[PDB]
Amino acid sequence: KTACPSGKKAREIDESLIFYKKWELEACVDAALLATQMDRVNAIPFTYEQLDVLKHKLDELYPQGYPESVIQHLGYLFLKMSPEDIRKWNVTSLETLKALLEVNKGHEMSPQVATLIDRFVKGRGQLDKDTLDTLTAFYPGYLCSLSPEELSSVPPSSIWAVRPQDLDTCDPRQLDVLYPKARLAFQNMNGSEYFVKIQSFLGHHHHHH
Repeated sequence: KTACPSGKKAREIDESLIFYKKWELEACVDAALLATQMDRVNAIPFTYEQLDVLKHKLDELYPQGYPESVIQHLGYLFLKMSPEDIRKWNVTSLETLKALLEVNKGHEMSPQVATLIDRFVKGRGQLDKDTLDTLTAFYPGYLCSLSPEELSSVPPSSIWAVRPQDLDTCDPRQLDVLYPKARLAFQNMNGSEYFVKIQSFLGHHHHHH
């Protein structure tokens, strides 16, 4: 079937659409309307197949990848994305990253979230302070999951996002990379605070009994 029943053409994304059959959603809901009103989808308890119809509509409308104007409102529909879907995204806002990471809370990192994080950080050109705040907030061992080579390109400003417990899983090679960056970043600290906060970057426990 390829024709919307009379009077069923959707002019809004609203609760009435939950009663539509799958083919009715396909024939009656325009993809541009859906994309424009993604901020209303997650409050509407569509079934899995209904949401699959909507996701396919977005895929059809955006073969080159959803725009961030839609991504920022995907919500739990993020869990229906494939890694390939996410590789096309250009995500620049940290509010979008926080919104997407919130719906994955309580679970291990999936390939989808890994792709999302990797593409976001590469798009910013570096791991900046606020991004590291967010990533650590959702994944405490993110910083020390990076190799020394990866850590070497982290700007010292981002050290201000590094909390002492974040360094527990780091080894002396990673800490050899991070400690000089921390020396530079804490230039403007008061002496007492500097002495306290610098210690975790030395990882003394790795070197004595």
